[PDB]
Amino acid sequence: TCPFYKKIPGTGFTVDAFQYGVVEGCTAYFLTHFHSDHYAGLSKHFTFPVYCSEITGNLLKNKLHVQEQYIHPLPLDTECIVNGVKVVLLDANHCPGAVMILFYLPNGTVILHTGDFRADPSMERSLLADQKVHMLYLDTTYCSPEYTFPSQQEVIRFAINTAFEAVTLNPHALVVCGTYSIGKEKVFLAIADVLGSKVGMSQEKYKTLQCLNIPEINSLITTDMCSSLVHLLPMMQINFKGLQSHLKKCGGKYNQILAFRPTGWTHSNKFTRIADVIPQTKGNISIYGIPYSEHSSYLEMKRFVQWLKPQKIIPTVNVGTWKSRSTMEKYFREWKLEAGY
Ligand code: NI
Repeated sequence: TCPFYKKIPGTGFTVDAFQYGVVEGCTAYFLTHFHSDHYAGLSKHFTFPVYCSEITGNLLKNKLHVQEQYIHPLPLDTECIVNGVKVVLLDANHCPGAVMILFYLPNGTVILHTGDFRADPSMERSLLADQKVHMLYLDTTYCSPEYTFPSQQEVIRFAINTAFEAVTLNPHALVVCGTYSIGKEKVFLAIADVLGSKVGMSQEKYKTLQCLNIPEINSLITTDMCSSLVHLLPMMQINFKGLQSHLKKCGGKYNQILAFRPTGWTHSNKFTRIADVIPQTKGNISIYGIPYSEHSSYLEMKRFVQWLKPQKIIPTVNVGTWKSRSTMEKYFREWKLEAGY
């Protein structure tokens, strides 16, 4: 049975609600982005209308084989009518194709569902600027002050400089980057660009990347591992054993691996600056964990909400425990009292 925080009152609509069977009353199923916790339940046998971005629609069709007749892609930043209700899709600054959804209810209520997002001041000048929001369904993944991390730009700067240094010292080193889903493509694309290489990967991952409308992508990725000095591997293989095993397969072309694990937040963030990050090393293998996040830090979240000034907040993440729920509600009240809404 579908939880309340995935239902949109006054509509026949649900959000990211595909694992509950046929939802009683639902005339349209929205999908914010192509991550498995959110699409869980979709397959080629799904026969209800799915509304989403163009990029999400490319992945539904090519990776999950959803039939075309049930995929309804919408443009961003454009007022659209769905089953007689005005909606707008906005860029969520999450993974490729990720959106937030603005719903304009027949009774006059305006609701924003953020999906998964990394709040940014640029959002303060989208179509959000133009009217009031009554209810906010909020990605609260990192809703606690201990959650700090750097900008995406600082993290990429660290990775490019690290990789360029190592390979210039040793032209026989291989760089490997971990992946398990879409998102965080900048990590491997920025490193390959500084090294003048394409990124090599499996046929399944190449397929996924070809659905994402990235400009000039055919110039940047390949399935020919032998031609590439940046390789992508599943995140589970980014350990000393998995990497040793990969180095064996490269036929003596390389004698060193430098690997990156883009994580979300990790507690080494409470002490260390990005500049000071060091790898784990065993022999000719080094592994860097880098805090590249596609969710709001606590401060970015706070700033967005204090700017929007919603009448009610409904968290969508960390809702399973009473202590989490109580923690989040305390911060929401602080934010409201500090800003005066
Ligand atoms: Ni996500």
